[PDB]
Amino acid sequence: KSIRIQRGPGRAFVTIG
Repeated sequence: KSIRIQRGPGRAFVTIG
């Protein structure tokens, strides 16, 4: 389980695993 979520203007969310 390894997620990749970013926050802030022009930021997208991602998830891996």
